[PDB]
Amino acid sequence: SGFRKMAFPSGKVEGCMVQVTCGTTTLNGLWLDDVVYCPRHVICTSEDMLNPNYEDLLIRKSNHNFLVQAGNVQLRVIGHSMQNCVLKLKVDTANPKTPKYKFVRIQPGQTFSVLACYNGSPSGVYQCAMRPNFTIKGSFLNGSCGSVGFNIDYDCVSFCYMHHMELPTGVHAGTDLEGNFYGPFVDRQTAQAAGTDTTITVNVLAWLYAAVINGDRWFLNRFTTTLNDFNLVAMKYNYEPLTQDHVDILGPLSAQTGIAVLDMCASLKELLQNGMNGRTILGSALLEDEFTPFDVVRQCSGVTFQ
Amino acid sequence: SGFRKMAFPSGKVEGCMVQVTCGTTTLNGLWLDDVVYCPRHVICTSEDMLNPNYEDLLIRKSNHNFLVQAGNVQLRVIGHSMQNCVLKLKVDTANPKTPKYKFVRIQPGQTFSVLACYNGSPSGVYQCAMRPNFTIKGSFLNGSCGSVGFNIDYDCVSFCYMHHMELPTGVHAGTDLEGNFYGPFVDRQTAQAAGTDTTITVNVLAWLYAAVINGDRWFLNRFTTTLNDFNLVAMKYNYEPLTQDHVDILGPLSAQTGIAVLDMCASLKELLQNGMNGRTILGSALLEDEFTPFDVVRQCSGVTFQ
Ligand SMILES: [Zn+2]
Ligand SMILES: [Zn+2]
Repeated sequence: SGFRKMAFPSGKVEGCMVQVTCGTTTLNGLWLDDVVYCPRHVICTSEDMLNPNYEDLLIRKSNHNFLVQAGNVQLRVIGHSMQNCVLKLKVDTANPKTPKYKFVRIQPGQTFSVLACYNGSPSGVYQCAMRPNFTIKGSFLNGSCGSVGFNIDYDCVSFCYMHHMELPTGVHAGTDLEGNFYGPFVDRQTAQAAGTDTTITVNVLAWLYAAVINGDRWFLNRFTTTLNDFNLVAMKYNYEPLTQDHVDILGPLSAQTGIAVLDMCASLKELLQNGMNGRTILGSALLEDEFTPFDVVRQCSGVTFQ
Repeated sequence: SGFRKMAFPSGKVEGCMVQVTCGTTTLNGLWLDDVVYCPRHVICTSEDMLNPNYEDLLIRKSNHNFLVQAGNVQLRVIGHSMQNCVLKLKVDTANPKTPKYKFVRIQPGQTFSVLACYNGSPSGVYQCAMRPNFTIKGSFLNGSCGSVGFNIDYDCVSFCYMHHMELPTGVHAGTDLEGNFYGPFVDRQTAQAAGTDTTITVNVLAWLYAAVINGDRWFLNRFTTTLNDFNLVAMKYNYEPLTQDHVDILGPLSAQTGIAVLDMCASLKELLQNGMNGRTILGSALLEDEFTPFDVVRQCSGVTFQ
């Protein structure tokens, strides 16, 4: 038993991280097959980032202006092309460590693991959620750009995020692996603001089920409620509204614990109005929303990967 | 910027995990060179665990009673020997993926990463501290035994923990890689109790420095204090007492932020007496103690590994 903020094992992804340099800028890229993916702002200087014209900037770069290093090995760049906000560098050698992989664009509220890298070298791994305003609350220093977020489904790695920038508010923004930003952000150093960061209600509920599985039941209450009455309270507290799809997602957890989704909703409601009162749930004094219903099931049943 | 509970990349350790079976019991082992390390209670049944006589039980087992599987590959057991609470299985084949490694016995308050495995297969990775009562608050299901905890120092993997059991209180206990338990626990299914779980004061202080680095300064106060007066308050709240060694550890963080260790201590004191008052520090409403001063430095400067 017990419950921990768990990340996916990162071995499959460590073998895909390379160091990409263009001019005097160095960041991380992702080496899959004979293509290296990296943030297109690798071709910018600190001054260019204020108002970059990436098309004009890229015209003055040739295949030999890009240095790709796989550890202490040199990859030869034989072709380049810009797709949205990523560069695609075609190299001469296919990565012998390419795993079964796919690209996916995730929805807000989904979770993934981030492998934070510097100079193509892994530094650490952590789990996070995509916030409803399409930012992530990460841990990134200079040179981490091109670090990637991923999920694992048995033997297949689903890449879903590449880090591109830190906003002036200290939160983080990036793209899918096709180069389309999550949210309305652009790869320019300018005052950009994110919308309201709401709590992911369906994830809070999954976590409350995990607490019950692990023996934290004090918050369970004798009331019940309806979807409408609950959503009207939730919205007052900047919680995402719950839909019937979210009720379907929580079905298996409802069956294991014997607690109806709507009964759990009525417990959460009382918590939103009356606070924790100094108590904790699974060692937390705040309501956690970085576990999805799938994550809870995965951890409480012991899924593995190869 | 930002701050996250970060684990070490686990690629180097995923390649060392094997599945060990003896009779009708299956758990994880660690395959390094031509030796497999695993919990000795692999040779027990559910009934044996009540009052095992491991010497007598091991006499009735031969080298061919042990099944070692490296993925879908069979390792031949050519020698076995019990060292404290681990079995050492000498196999015919050396692991081609053995990294530079060492064994270390950590002290309470140190942190490490756990690679949770089931049937020799990685499931996830998380960071935790060794509590002052030599337990860990982990996430382990049946079959996770033999999962390992580790640190990474550039290219060398320091193995420091192997999971052996869950206590009736839901916390977890295990050994170093020589087979000596942390704490006074034994590998028997009996009412075993841990002592008082105190907070790791030196780690709380490191985390408060991290908060200041990242722009959370509200808790900073105008008071100061002495080591003695602070320790007398700490002990009332079941905090570990601070020593001059802990002050030396925090020296570099004190220099970066311009805040004397003792001034930070006086802030913490006020927090212990007057509570958070509903505020948060680095997104937490509780005082975190699972970052060591080294971890904070590592994350706030961007150390990497190969
Ligand atoms: Zn950047
Ligand atoms: Zn066991």
